[PDB]
Amino acid sequence: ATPHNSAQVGDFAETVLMCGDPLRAKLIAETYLENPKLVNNVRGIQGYTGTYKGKPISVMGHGMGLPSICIYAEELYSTYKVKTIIRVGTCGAIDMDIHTRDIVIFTSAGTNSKINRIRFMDHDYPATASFDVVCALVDAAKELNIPAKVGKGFSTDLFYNPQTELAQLMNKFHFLAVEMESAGLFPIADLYGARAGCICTVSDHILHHEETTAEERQNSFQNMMKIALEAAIKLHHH
Amino acid sequence: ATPHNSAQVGDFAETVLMCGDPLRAKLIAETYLENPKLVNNVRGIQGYTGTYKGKPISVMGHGMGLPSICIYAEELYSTYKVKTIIRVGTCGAIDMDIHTRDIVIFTSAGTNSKINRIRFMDHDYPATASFDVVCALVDAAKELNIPAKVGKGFSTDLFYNPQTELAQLMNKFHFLAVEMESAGLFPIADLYGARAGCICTVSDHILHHEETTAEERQNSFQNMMKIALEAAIKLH
Amino acid sequence: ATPHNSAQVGDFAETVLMCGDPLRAKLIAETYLENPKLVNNVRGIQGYTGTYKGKPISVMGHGMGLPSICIYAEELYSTYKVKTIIRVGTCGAIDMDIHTRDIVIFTSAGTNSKINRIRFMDHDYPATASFDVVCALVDAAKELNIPAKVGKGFSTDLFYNPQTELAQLMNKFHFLAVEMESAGLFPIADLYGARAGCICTVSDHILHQNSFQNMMKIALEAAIKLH
Amino acid sequence: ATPHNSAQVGDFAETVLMCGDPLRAKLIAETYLENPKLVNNVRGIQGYTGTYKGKPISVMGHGMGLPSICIYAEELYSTYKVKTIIRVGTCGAIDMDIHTRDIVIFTSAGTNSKINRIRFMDHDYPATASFDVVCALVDAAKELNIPAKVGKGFSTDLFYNPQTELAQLMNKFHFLAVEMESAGLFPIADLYGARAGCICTVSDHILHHAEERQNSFQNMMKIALEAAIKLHH
Amino acid sequence: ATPHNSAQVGDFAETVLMCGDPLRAKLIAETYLENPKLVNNVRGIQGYTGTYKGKPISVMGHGMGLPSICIYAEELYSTYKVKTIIRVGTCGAIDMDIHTRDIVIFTSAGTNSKINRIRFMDHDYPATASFDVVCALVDAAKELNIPAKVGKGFSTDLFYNPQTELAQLMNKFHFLAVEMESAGLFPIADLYGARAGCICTVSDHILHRQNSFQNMMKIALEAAIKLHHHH
Amino acid sequence: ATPHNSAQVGDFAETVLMCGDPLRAKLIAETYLENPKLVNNVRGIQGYTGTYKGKPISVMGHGMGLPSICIYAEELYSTYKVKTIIRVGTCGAIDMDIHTRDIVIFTSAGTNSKINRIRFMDHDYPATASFDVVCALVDAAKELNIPAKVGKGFSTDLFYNPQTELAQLMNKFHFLAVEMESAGLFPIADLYGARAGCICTVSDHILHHERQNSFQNMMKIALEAAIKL
Ligand SMILES: Nc1ncnc2c(CN3C[C@H](CO)[C@@H](O)C3)c[nH]c12
Ligand SMILES: Nc1ncnc2c(CN3C[C@H](CO)[C@@H](O)C3)c[nH]c12
Ligand SMILES: Nc1ncnc2c(CN3C[C@H](CO)[C@@H](O)C3)c[nH]c12
Ligand SMILES: Nc1ncnc2c(CN3C[C@H](CO)[C@@H](O)C3)c[nH]c12
Ligand SMILES: Nc1ncnc2c(CN3C[C@H](CO)[C@@H](O)C3)c[nH]c12
Ligand SMILES: Nc1ncnc2c(CN3C[C@H](CO)[C@@H](O)C3)c[nH]c12
Repeated sequence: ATPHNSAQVGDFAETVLMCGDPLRAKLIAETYLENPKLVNNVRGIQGYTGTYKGKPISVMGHGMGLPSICIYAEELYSTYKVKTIIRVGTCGAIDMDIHTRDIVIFTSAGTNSKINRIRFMDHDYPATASFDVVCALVDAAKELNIPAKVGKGFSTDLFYNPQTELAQLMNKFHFLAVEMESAGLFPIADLYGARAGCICTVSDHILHHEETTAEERQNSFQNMMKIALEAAIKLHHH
Repeated sequence: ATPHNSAQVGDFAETVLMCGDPLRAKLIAETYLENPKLVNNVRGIQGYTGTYKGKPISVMGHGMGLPSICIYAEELYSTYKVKTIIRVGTCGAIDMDIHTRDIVIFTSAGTNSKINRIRFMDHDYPATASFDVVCALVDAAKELNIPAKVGKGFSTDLFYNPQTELAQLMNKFHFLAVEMESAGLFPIADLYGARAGCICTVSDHILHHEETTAEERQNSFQNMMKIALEAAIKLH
Repeated sequence: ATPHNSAQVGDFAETVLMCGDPLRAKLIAETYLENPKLVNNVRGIQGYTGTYKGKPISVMGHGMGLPSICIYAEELYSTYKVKTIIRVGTCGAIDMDIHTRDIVIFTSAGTNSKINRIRFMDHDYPATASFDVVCALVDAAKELNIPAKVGKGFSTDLFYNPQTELAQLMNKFHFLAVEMESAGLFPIADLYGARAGCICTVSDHILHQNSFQNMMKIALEAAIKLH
Repeated sequence: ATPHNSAQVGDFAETVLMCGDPLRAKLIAETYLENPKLVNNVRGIQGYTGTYKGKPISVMGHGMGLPSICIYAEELYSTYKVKTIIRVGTCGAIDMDIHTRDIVIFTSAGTNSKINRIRFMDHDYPATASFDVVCALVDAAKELNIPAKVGKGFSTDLFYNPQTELAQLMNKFHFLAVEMESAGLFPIADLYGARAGCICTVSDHILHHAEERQNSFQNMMKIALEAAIKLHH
Repeated sequence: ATPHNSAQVGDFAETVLMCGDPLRAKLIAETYLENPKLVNNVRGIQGYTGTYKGKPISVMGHGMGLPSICIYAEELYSTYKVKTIIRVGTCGAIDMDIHTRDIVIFTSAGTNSKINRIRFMDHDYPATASFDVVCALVDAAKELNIPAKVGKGFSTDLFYNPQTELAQLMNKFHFLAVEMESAGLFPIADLYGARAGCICTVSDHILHRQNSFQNMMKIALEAAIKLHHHH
Repeated sequence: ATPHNSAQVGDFAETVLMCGDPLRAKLIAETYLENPKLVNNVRGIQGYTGTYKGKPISVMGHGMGLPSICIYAEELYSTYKVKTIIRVGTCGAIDMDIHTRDIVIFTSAGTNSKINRIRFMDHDYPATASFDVVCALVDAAKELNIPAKVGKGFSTDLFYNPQTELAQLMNKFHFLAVEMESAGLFPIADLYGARAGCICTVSDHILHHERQNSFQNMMKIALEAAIKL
């Protein structure tokens, strides 16, 4: 029904977990959902709908980077009447106390893209996560006794950033981590009167080269997924 | 000890409430604080320190506009070793459902100022309220049975905005209200690894003319004031 | 009559002197104006109207910063029918040559604010002092034998400037001094077909009564000249 | 050996065709190459290496949008020593005489992204296709007798573009077609001394209104593949 | 000695009048200067040096546009050690009451060019005429009884302006007239601790060579005499 | 017919060669054109129209910098119904391999001007030479066995560039040369559904600091290209 989505109105739960890597979405469905149906596989994006603790949930990839999340998120919010998108991703740490495997929940997301300036008369849009979503995520992590840090992210357009000075600027202002998606997501939810959040697990540090193995990874990705899901259950009221 | 402040390190409590109107800072001090002391009156700014329910609090004006609050906020965080500034202000409603006398708590603030671009290599800084402060403010509002709305603010450099289409664009995106300070406060607190938040009472609507003829005013200021004072305690 | 001004049309004279410190404002009124009256104290801003050598003059605070002066200037030119604003302030010297207590007349003011670009389709607006005013101020100083430099100012949004290299660059281009207001004032005066100028006394160097009175005398004399 | 790419140096050929759709990637490998090995499937991206009419060729997805292609392309030119990339995607037509099924070769691409201004001191970078590639793409289209239009493209950050007056502005300036990638790619080619180009098939008109596709996309593919052969020598 | 100027240090006077039409520079030389000599004609730019009432003066073309004038102004002030440049051009009128062949003296110049942003860390540089020069032009006009308006100009990069709304905006803020040079000129003078100004005869109205041109030239030349005396 | 051009419609050929120096326009018309008539000398601009190998070709100065060429170019495409403009100029080399008296043909040109952002909703316009024209100039140079380099140029607003680090930046991206005109030219051509191109002779080097015989090579190529059109 869209160029990027073969599903119809109703095929998506009104809460969707989203991540960059479509194989992670497949994994989330195969691992945590009851009765998962493939609802969208246009461009291999792996969108599934099922339940978690009896409540309807959906999981899908959004591809890497703001332009990509901006396509999917808009479609979900407008065509498929989705109410909440929680991005579950990875990130690169900025703060010196945050390490690999750590978990981060974003209040907001800076960016170097021009997308919001196009949306917002060339002024400063504050890409902000839904207050609710943050709470839900913070409480889920507490209840699950998993430590989670709370603060600003940065959505870069350039994984390989030629501005080498930028990391330390972000560390001066106590940014927590870098990903490529959240600043595209937050204003879009605002635009549709809907809600959005972002929770991330740290995959590498950008201010030193760390130790990440070839599998773990998974163990901390698992916690993030668990928090996301419990939080998703709290949102649903109403 | 600064060009804008005749107090010495220690003269301010570690938590400070600020507002545009220095006469408002006077009122807060003369009304709510116990044993208040004038600690700074350079340029008639009205800086006071006392305690609230026995807890050290300070209050001071911050002028109108990002430049002004940027001077005072930085000085306070820097020289005076302040950990938390809550801005207690007024604002112009954007959202059709927020009405005069309603109380707004900001999660963050957008802006048309250039200050954060200057601070941040020409990129997009999200001026964000400190999560702890938003919580405290929301909790205190609940506790006191005062309805309070949570969301985005816009800090304008231009009260009389020659961009007439912008009011509606802000409304398209569900901005709650407009003031002139928060977008400059929030990053400064980050800089010093301190905390900041903004609570506001609605004094006008920028999308029609509404309830200016009302006497809250003080009954709505008072509510905001008490939410702010109570939140301040809860951050100590 | 405005959210920033309890006064009525006519409560202000056609000429207003403005400064950042409202405590300075009241001192000015008291020190120079016959029968001065408080005409606005919304936000402790201290606006007074009286006369000077028989001629009507107002004085009021404008707060620090472009957004603040923009509020007050527009209202005075708009609602209050003010014809001429002269900012009588302080400034941070830039030029290697300029010294603490020196008097500076701005011909224009550059800026790092975005306000002018928002007013002017994102192009470079030259915030220029009214030429008539610069004349009145320079002649005044000549007749009074007060030395006064004439040139560019820079209105900054960031008193504590994270751009540490900007001071040398302003020196390189012979900017005379830094304040935080003029660049906002001048474009507004043009907008209303009115006049504006700024005169400063140096208080500090960003690189390396006496003057206060001289500045006041200069401004007040110039105000007579522009009738 | 990169976080987006499990392959080692040499696993990719010197010439790499790229598209947005990693399923279209897979399909090209299966359809056009002999003995296609899968060399990278990190994030489902479908990187294949085989040969076509003898010479070595690779094919991989690049996701949608500048930030995505910038990741892959840099990695390809940098780690995997790739010499030539030809993007073989789709596009939204702008010009009034460009229709669905029609095939466009881009000389350059403009953009509303800020990427290039970040690379190029906040000035204007002309994201230009490599002169070789464009010739080759055109030469091939003549040889294979395929009608192909040459000119400017536009790479957008914003598929659902809130600036609705931009489409006509691009018509005014005779921009052929919109996609989301070339503006990112080309400057990177430049940066590593390498070469890039773009051929696209029209999937929609942005100024008005499943099987060709397998005719015009079929045609596009032949032009690209034949051009690749001319370039690897 | 420069890529755009065959002359050597000393060949130009400390005061130089510049216009954009090189054919005009030749006429000015003939019409006003005693013993004018060709000093530079790289690119047909018609550079001349003579005296006017016994005080040394030069006149050169500067071509149209900010990039051109920036080249010529920087060379004069650095290589040729010029102290004062006065642009004596034409301009299209903006203000409703400024009419064809009126005389405008610019206090400053707005611009749609990025040049001053590039020079000044992407902030607002106010391309301001040197106060002395402005004063010398004003006084001269009063001395000669020539009415002359005073206020801001705008230097465009786009003679044919695709931003059709821009003229009316400029009118809103009381810009007097448009040219294509002064915004380049002013900041360069400042860079070299020198002086610049611009005087303009209105040739057209964007909203709605012996008389006005003669008058502009006298004011520019009489002002050139006042400057030089201090210093 | 215009503030800068005295000629009427018909006076210019469909193809015009344009340079910065009017003394070169003059020297080109005298040398390569048969029966050159001076069609426009407003502001000393030196506009001629003749024939070459039996075909109408004009030649005119365009001044220095984008603002100037943007006036002339838009008048020629607009009032004079010109179809093709080939700029034949000088340029300072950027790439460490390119040298004095080399001949660069521009595919496209970057700029530090604001002119294209004004024209283009504050986005990035690729000032691209017309593909036909680049072919023609490339083909013509084979024929005459003259080495021609092909790629990106850069039009600066500032000959004396206070951005001292820019030169290397351009080298890091293998920009061949800097001039001051092509970035203005190309989008006007597009705007008028017309064609433009640009070819230069290298007069200086901006990173590691005749005329004639390289200028002849340049002139021959451009004229030869003009024929193929
Ligand atoms: N170093 C670094 N930079 C930017 N982003 C990330 C991320 C987060 N996501 C990974 C994907 C790109 O590798 C993109 O979706 C953001 C992990 N480490 C990162
Ligand atoms: N309409 C409108 N615009 C900008 N700001 C405000 C405010 C908040 N503050 C009041 C002061 C200006 O009136 C300034 O401190 C912002 C209330 N209504 C406003
Ligand atoms: N160093 C420095 N920077 C910016 N401005 C000033 C001023 C002028 N006014 C003083 C107020 C702040 O100290 C501000 O309104 C401008 C004096 N020294 C200054
Ligand atoms: N209308 C429109 N806009 C932007 N791009 C395209 C494309 C080309 N690609 C398809 C993907 C978006 O659907 C993106 O990778 C570019 C076809 N039609 C498009
Ligand atoms: N309408 C209009 N626009 C921009 N500039 C001018 C000028 C001033 N000079 C004329 C030259 C262009 O014709 C240029 O050098 C500036 C006169 N009328 C003008
Ligand atoms: N170093 C350098 N910078 C900018 N441009 C050029 C040119 C090319 N043209 C010569 C004229 C400036 O001297 C201008 O038309 C561009 C040769 N060398 C140049």
